[PDB]
Amino acid sequence: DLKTAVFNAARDGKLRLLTKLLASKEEVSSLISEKTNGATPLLMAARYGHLDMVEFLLEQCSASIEVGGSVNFDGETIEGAPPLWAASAAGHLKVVQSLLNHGASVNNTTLTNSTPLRAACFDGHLEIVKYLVEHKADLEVSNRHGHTCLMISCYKGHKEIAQYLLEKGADVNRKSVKGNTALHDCAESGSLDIMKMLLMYCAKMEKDGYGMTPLLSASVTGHTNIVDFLTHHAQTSKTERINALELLGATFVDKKRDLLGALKYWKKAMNMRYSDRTNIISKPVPQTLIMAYDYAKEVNSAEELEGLIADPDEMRMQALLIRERILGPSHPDTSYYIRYRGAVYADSGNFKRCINLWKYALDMQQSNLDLSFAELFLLKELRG
Repeated sequence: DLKTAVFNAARDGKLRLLTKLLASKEEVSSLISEKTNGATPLLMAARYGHLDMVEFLLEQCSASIEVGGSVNFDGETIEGAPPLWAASAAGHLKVVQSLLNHGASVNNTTLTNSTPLRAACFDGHLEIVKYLVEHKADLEVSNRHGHTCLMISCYKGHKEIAQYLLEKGADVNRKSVKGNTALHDCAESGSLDIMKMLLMYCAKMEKDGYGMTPLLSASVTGHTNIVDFLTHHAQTSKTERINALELLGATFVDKKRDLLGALKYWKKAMNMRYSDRTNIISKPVPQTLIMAYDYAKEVNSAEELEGLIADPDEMRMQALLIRERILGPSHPDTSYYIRYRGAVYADSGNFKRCINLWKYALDMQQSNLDLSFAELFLLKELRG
């Protein structure tokens, strides 16, 4: 437990202890290189910003500047992390500066292929982002999901960081492995200002792997500011606008529990559907009536909408019908909200209606293969 001694001295930065322990014992290289619970001494010194510990660990020994291990941020541990990455994630500009000035490689990644740049973008360390970019950081190295620095900056709502990255030449139209673009990240976080900034670079609106445009992503997540903006943008068609407002209404029923707000967006959508008398956009008709939906059908006229507010259970079946039509059975929100609706009926004593909804959610997710009950009793939020 000599290795464990010098390790806690570095981790905690109490330097005078380490200096005395080392100078008594060539072999010191073997000591500081001791990997204690994932972390090297260099890794813990940088992670907790002990500049002079880092400054001396490097200048005294052949201390390995690249050897990554485990580190911890807000409970979520990450692996393979070089010291430059840990300092970047934690925001220790001075540690970041001397690490680089001592020859650390600016683009060496964690296990999940996260760069120092991505880590500083995640936590909003603008000064660190500028220093990394001005010291040759590669803007386009994405993590293992293909999520870029720009995308996480947008997802986190870091406007000045996203702005700087676009000034530096970040590709605004990258897609992740799942088809996510930075426009989707703005939509999901409600970042209207950052979305407008991406449109200054002609960011293209695209469907992701789920078939979601950024307009639909804002509807799924309930960000009405994005939906209002994009339903008045020439790059969205009349039919996309109608479906986006109908889906947003469904989100208002199930996520916001706001039946009045839902009715407002459904009336807008019904108005658009009937605006041109020579080209009515009427509702698609599903193959069958569904028992779990109480055999309901979507309203197909403004007159069918005027009653609805007095009929909360009808509005709730409309919401399920809308989501299955627009999102489809392989989008995770569909079975999720079927199960949530079944749970609310269970809580009020209607177990038959609950069981039918749960059976149908289970049959749906078993029919579409290539948030469980136990689990309950998103992946962008990973610095890695």
